Amino acid sequence: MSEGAEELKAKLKKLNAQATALKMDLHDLAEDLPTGWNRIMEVAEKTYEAYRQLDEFRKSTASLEHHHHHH
Amino acid sequence: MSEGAEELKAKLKKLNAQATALKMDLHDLAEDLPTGWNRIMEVAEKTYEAYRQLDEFRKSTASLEHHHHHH
Repeated sequence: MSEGAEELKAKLKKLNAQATALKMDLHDLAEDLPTGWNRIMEVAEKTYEAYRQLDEFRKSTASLEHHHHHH
Repeated sequence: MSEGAEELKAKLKKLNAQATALKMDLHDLAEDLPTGWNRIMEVAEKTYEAYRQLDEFRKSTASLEHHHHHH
């Protein structure tokens, strides 16, 4: 259980794009109401999960970096 | 088994007002993004359930009101 800085960046980048894409598509889906209403909970879950997993990465990399403070 | 449009109307009324409240709440949350993200799945479920219940009543009331109780 160890990841390098390259793996970290690529992984974070992947997660960032993952969360951002879903978040943007959800914003559009909110306007696509009773059209894509059957898909509401999908993107809602995905956006929540993506950002929760993003946080899961943040909390894990924090302990790794000894990252306990901000800039 | 007897259909009464008035109490059904009150039922629909209560659902309409509820769905309307949930719709604006969801809309607010959608623009209030990277905030309230922890409540995304909750609110989204409400709106979906409300819509699904609106559709439900609409299908149910149509099947019933397409008949006629004599009194």
